[PDB]
Amino acid sequence: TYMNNTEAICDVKGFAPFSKDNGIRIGSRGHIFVIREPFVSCSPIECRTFFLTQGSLLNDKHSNGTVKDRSPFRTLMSVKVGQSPNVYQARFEAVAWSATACHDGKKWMTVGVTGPDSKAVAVIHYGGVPTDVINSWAGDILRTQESSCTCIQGDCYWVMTDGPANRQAQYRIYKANQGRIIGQADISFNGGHIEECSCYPNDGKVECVCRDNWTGTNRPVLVISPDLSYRVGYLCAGIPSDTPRGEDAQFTGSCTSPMGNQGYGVKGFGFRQGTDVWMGRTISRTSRSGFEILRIKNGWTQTSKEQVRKQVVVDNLNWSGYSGSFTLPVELSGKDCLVPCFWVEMIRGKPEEKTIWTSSSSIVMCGVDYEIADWSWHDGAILPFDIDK
Amino acid sequence: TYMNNTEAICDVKGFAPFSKDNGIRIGSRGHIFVIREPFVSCSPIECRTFFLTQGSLLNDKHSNGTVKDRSPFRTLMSVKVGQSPNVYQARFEAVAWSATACHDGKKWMTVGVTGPDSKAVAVIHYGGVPTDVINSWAGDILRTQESSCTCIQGDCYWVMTDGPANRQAQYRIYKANQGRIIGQADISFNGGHIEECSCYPNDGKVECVCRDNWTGTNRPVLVISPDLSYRVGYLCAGIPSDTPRGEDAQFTGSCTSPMGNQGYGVKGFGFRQGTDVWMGRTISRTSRSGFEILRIKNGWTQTSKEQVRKQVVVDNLNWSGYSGSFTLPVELSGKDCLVPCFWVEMIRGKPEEKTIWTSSSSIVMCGVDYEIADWSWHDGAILPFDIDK
Amino acid sequence: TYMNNTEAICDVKGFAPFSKDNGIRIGSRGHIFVIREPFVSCSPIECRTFFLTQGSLLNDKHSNGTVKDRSPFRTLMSVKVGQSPNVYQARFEAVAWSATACHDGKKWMTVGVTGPDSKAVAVIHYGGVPTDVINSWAGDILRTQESSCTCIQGDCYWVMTDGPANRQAQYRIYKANQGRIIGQADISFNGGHIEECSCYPNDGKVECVCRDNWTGTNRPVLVISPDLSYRVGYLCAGIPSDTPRGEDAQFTGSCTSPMGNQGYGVKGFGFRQGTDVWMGRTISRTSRSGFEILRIKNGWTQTSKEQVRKQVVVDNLNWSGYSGSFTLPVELSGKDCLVPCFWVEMIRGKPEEKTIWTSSSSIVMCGVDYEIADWSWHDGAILPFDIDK
Amino acid sequence: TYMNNTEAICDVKGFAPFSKDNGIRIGSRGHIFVIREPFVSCSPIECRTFFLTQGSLLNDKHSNGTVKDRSPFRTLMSVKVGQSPNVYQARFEAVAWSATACHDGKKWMTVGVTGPDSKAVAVIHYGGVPTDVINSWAGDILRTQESSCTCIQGDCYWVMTDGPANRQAQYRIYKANQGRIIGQADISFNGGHIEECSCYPNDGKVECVCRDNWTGTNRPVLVISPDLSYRVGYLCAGIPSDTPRGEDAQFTGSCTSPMGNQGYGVKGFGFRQGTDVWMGRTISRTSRSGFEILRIKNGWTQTSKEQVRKQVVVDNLNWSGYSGSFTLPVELSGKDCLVPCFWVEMIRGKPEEKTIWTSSSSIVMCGVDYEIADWSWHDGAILPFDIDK
Ligand SMILES: CCC(CC)O[C@@H]1CC(C(=O)O)=C[C@H](NC(=N)N)[C@H]1NC(C)=O
Ligand SMILES: CCC(CC)O[C@@H]1CC(C(=O)O)=C[C@H](NC(=N)N)[C@H]1NC(C)=O
Ligand SMILES: CCC(CC)O[C@@H]1CC(C(=O)O)=C[C@H](NC(=N)N)[C@H]1NC(C)=O
Ligand SMILES: CCC(CC)O[C@@H]1CC(C(=O)O)=C[C@H](NC(=N)N)[C@H]1NC(C)=O
Ligand SMILES: [Ca+2]
Ligand SMILES: [Ca+2]
Ligand SMILES: [Ca+2]
Ligand SMILES: [Ca+2]
Repeated sequence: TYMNNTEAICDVKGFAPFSKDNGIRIGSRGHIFVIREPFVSCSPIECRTFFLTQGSLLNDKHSNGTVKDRSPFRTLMSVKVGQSPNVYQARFEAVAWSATACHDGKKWMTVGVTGPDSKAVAVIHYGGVPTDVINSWAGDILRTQESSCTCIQGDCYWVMTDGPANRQAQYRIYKANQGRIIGQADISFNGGHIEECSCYPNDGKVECVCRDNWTGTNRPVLVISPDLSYRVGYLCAGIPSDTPRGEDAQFTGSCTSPMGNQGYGVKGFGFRQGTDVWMGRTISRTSRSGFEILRIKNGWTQTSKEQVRKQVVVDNLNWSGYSGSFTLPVELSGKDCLVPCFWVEMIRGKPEEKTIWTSSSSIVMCGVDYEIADWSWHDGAILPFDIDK
Repeated sequence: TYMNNTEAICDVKGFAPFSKDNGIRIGSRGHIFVIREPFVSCSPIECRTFFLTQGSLLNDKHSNGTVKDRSPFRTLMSVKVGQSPNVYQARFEAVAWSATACHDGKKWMTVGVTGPDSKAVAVIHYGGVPTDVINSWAGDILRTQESSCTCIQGDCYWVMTDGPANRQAQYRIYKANQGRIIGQADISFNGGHIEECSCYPNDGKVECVCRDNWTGTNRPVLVISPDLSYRVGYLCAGIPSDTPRGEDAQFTGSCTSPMGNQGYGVKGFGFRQGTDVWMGRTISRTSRSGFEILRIKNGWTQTSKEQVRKQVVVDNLNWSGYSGSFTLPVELSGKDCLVPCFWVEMIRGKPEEKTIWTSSSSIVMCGVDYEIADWSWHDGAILPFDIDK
Repeated sequence: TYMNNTEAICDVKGFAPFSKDNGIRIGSRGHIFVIREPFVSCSPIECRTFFLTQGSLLNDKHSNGTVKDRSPFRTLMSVKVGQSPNVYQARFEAVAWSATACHDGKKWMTVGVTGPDSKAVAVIHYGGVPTDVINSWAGDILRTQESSCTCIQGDCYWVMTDGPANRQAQYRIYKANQGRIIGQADISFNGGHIEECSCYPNDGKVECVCRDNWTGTNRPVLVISPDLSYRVGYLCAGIPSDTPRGEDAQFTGSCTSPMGNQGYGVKGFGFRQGTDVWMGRTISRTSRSGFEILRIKNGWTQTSKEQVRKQVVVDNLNWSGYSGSFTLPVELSGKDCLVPCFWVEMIRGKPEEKTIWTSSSSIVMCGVDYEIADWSWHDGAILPFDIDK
Repeated sequence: TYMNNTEAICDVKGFAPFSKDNGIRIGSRGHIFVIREPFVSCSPIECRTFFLTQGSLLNDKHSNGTVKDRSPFRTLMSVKVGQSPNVYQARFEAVAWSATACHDGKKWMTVGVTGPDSKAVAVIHYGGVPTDVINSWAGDILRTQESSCTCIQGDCYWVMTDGPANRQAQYRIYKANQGRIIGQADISFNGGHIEECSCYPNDGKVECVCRDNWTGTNRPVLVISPDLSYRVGYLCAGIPSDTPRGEDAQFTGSCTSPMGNQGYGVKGFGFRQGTDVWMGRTISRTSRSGFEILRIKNGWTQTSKEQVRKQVVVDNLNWSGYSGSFTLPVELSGKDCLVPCFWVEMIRGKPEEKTIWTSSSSIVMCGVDYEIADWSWHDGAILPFDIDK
């Protein structure tokens, strides 16, 4: 029996905290992995926290130069949601410096991309055993969501990318069944750019809000049917949710094209709620600091910038970073819909801080039927560490 | 099938030790969380120790200022009863600086109150996944039992509080089913004050002995039916079981009103045994040191101060603190009644001791059919630690 | 369905190693409990290593004075056989400075004796939840096997002791069912002395080889029927298996009375093999060093000193100490008999060595159908530790 | 129901990474065992990493002289594939300084050889409980595969060795059922030498590529039927896959006899793919550095040196060492054949490096239907450690 995941995304008014691991504060004395790009995904029985290790530990010399993105030592592991990425509760998942993982109702599927930049291999694991393989088709840093992939009625959908990080690249959709690749598709997006999508299920379709690392300060949107016909564009809303981005005033908005002129970016998410959208963004406009989520009326389909709800999760005095989407299985929450949840990565260390290392901890939040008071569930580590001294 | 928990509380003559974790002594070298407010609760298969972490570890710099009550880093976690609140056996439960948790026969329900003082949110988890939410109704430190909530025939009952910690506040009863809030009630207690109740089941009803942080050195009592009609008052017995409290002589006793004149307090418990009561208190009258339990004949219904049984668990040379109630499931003990058990928190560090940190360890005791010799299962940590030096 | 344990003890020719935990060597850097009196017991699914913690860890200051026998901090915990008594794989069992534990086919029963010397309480746990209680009947250090208790057809049999450690004391037999005490018996042994028995099943009866801490250098033997009628005596064999003991020549032997004249002792074991006996002893005659096991033809029923088999397990350059018996469930080994197994405790530290601490590690051995070459599976820790310096 | 393992070995074009534990890098701060000879084996539910501990930990003084091969403290333990050989996730397996382990569909069988050189005992464990025993038949370091043994239709086959490490020795085949030895055989190989075979299933037969520590730089091959009739020889291919070995040009090749003239060696593997062979070897010809795998057309049956595929896994600037074979159960991968997988041991420390210790980490790779880009999933530890200083 599969976890069908066919329902509609609930309409939520606000977000309550799910979890907070204190990974970095604990790692000051604890045996915690140095890691980046954590994310959450759930099965009918548990929600887990996936992460990319730097094959080393906080407060140790091997944490030096952990600002580096890709390395032979980086592995995908997992723990229970809320737990710290410690050694002693960690499940090995895949060798990976870019990843995605998700459950199909019967078993975990995980994809781990590793290898050399010009010829990376993506190892598909299902049930903790390699089953398939995707080679780099364009020869330039084959990568993936860095968040939950999406499983609907037994098939699992995710988005990859190959090509420049600064100009046109190439993006595809992959679909597997019990670890086996049964489908793929090229996305036609000229003038567009899609990195590190954050996807979820919604009316039996894969909705994804991605990252434009080329020119858009608006987020590319993508809605994938099971037959791998797609709808690609930008988040209509007249509010920019990438970082770096311009003010909210000097911004227009487009359903179709990238707007903004600044390049760069950060991974992020958004949930549709009919015509509206809960969109995620850092508080700072130019730095990875602070985190809030906004509800834009009609923002999914219009260039609207009408805010009816807003909630701060990390204050702008505290570092954040990545954020992504996932959903609670109907088998878990009991609802008749899919409870939208998100996580925020909270980067500490280099390049912003006084360390030889870079790492991050996380907070997870879940959609509820009420408005939630603003606050800051901040990281709370005191830098530098002993290793930095 | 639910864990019905409908029986009568056994009549016990004394208490034998269940467990002792040595959390602080182990934390001198081990990787143990800095924590406060631990408590125990059981399922048909295990008893667990819940606790509030300070998002950091003993002997580490992040343990500084751990005397603080509320923080963004405080989380509810759990281990097996008797185990130390270590990192490597810990289950993440909820983000919380005030909490309660209990099992319904099918799954753990946990409530974790966190957020800002003036608008705290209580996240209801059931089965390790947020399901409901209670916002602060009175805008002043929404809080809860800091001990086991109570489940009877599938519904789970607990008591919250919002308002001043020094004068009249507001208290409610909440009732949920599989994580969903299906009921609540306002408690009318003018001139009264209810903090951190310690509840248990007894003839299909929730019996609670609470804390008066306003003026009573006697403990408010509360007996909750499943329909959320209640009976609120004070522990009749002519003996005061709060701290600070006066002598046993210069005290009268009331079934109805607060007596004593000193304010302040500490969380504590009591079990009814017909008309009598096993009541819990620190040995010192003005400090959180020592621990004994007393059996007052007719003490539940009279202002009696007749002691038939007495048992010292912590001597008055050693620190203690909180104490609370729980019960063994009939599915566990095999009895035809509910075995009354309690735990004592043993606070070490600030404000009483020579540290930058505050933490605590625990001992658990269970009702048996015999008298048990007095002794001191004391904490045993040697302060200050390396971090303090 | 129960684990009937009704078979005969196999006849084995030699012993192969089961396990070795390296607990102390690992504890030089690892987070290992300071412990004493470890022992093994098995269920139809696993064999576990029980031990008494000193509520502290190796290489830590709280390990000071760990030579002390009884303390409020000493707890019974357990791990998998062969694992180290580490914090992070440990199951809490009971508060105990003297203990026994055993499985009935359905659940673990454990007994943990703690409290004050003159009024100790023994807390009976079954399935990790206190169920019964035995108070000190003679008021002088109520204690027990310090090794596996014995379960036959659902009932569990063990031996306790109360009274002097140097003269006549009092010893009883206890029998429980699912944690409940259903029987007990006084053992009439005037001029005799029984400490820390090492028992096993054999033709549906409990065979025990104990310790005489009064005057015998021979080991008291005891064979318990399920109705609690017993046969008490001494190990007939003309060879002394206690420490301190005299030479093998200047010794006679008795089936009935204590021989030897030296007092003191150490816990030890023996298996019957028809009329013969595998008997366990240290190599040294006056110190707790070295370990070998001997097969005495007709030694169970005669004062024989005829050795047909012999096997050294610890050489006399290396420390040992306690040793005890247990059996593999027929459900585990597959045999049509009960495979005799033993463990040796290897004490390190005080009083023999240059430390502030005392601890021990273990080796487990199991009866096989062949002779096994002599060797020394010694402890291997390098003393003193960092803490000692 | 058994795991029949009767299928054919898949024909694979290349190898994708399964796992990488970073055991040594983590052990710079983590609590990781000092170990050697790790290997992988799988059940219908998980793949585990077996290893031989040195009964001590990295960065600790007890890691001194860990270059030693055999010791009383060396034990076989296991973790999940990809996990680090840490203390806190380790399963005790057997006391062993030479080992093999494998699953029969119902339970793990493990063999652990320990004891004195001249009379070693091999303890057979099945289901984590000793069941059988093999004594040294030739009196000179009884040893075994140091990799997965092989189970076909409920019976488990493996190869042992007794005798000189430099000249003729003696080798046997053992076959067991649920831990019980039901068969054995002498291998007639005069002028030959077989150490540390690496075996796998293939058409219901045990195929093994071994190590010649006498004179061959080619690897002895062995194909074992269930009736214990065998076919013994050398890997036909005209390419030498041992280390030390000569150039590929000044080498001939033999299906039958040892070629090469240099002695010494290292454990290694090979898979048949019809008439071809995937053969494993270090990159260096004289040192244990680098690792690649080659596909020789017709290499299994001819003295061919025709390479159609090649893949570098460890570069020749980085240390490697042992490598061995295993297979994914059909119950795991879903294929209609047995997916060939291998692991490479990556030795660090003595004799090559600036330490008092020797240890190693690992990488696991699995056969896929495509060519995989060359790279170096190297160890990555920075030597010397703190302990070395
Ligand atoms: C534009 C996003 C991708 C494209 C190469 O780069 C990721 C950017 C990034 C960041 O902090 O902004 C972190 C990621 N690092 C890892 N996944 N290890 C970058 N991704 C990769 C694959 O290098
Ligand atoms: C009067 C009891 C409550 C009311 C605010 O305060 C708790 C007092 C307390 C103590 O040691 O006395 C500890 C609690 N700390 C935490 N739960 N973190 C106080 N409770 C809160 C919610 O701050
Ligand atoms: C004569 C055996 C008993 C009788 C009091 O003493 C035990 C002796 C002992 C030893 O090393 O010889 C260790 C035990 N320590 C603990 N069990 N903690 C002694 N037993 C007790 C209960 O103190
Ligand atoms: C020739 C292979 C065997 C024969 C005695 O020796 C093993 C060589 C070896 C190495 O690094 O080359 C390591 C092994 N060590 C352990 N298994 N502990 C050697 N094997 C034994 C049993 O000593
Ligand atoms: Ca951008
Ligand atoms: Ca008060
Ligand atoms: Ca004696
Ligand atoms: Ca060779």
